[PDB]
Amino acid sequence: QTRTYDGDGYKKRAACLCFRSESEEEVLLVSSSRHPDRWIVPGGGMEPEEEPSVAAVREVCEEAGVKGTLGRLVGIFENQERKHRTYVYVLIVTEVLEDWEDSVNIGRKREWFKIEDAIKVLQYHKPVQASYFET
Ligand SMILES: O=P(O)(O)O[C@@H]1[C@@H](OP(=O)(O)OP(=O)(O)O)[C@H](OP(=O)(O)O)[C@@H](OP(=O)(O)O)[C@H](O)[C@H]1OP(=O)(O)O
Ligand SMILES: [Cl-]
Ligand SMILES: [Cl-]
Ligand SMILES: [F-]
Ligand SMILES: [Mg+2]
Ligand SMILES: [Mg+2]
Ligand SMILES: [Mg+2]
Repeated sequence: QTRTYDGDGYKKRAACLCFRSESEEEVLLVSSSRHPDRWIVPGGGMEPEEEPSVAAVREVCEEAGVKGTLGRLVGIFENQERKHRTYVYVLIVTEVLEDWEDSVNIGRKREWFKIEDAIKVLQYHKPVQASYFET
């Protein structure tokens, strides 16, 4: 549970764009913990000495209950307002697990979205997460 930081003091995070298939047309979002009627891209803090790709896959399993085939690093995205820096990877989902950690613990929800709908629901409070899909 120990948070880690870059040398500028930004929190180190990792996340995946969890796609339903190699066509990358539908992505899995999860509910916000603060505001459960909102959607976010699953992700979270890198542990000490943890590789970003390992952190990304681990947080997706914890938060979204999925596993799959890790793909490319999309990019490294800074949130200046919230002082964090996130490595974002593609993950092609191959396993959808029931009763996952955040479902059991906080009633976290998950849902598939077409890319243009994911961008729409992320824009108001997670505009940097909406920018993950730009490329
Ligand atoms: O609970 P999570 O994992 O979904 O994500 C929370 C961040 O957790 P994050 O996803 O970065 O980490 P993890 O708990 O490892 O997933 C947390 O970050 P932190 O303050 O470091 O706890 C941040 O708190 P902030 O400090 O006010 O920015 C919250 O806003 C954010 O909540 P959300 O985006 O509404 O779901
Ligand atoms: Cl898809
Ligand atoms: Cl963000
Ligand atoms: F977490
Ligand atoms: Mg988490
Ligand atoms: Mg998180
Ligand atoms: Mg975490």
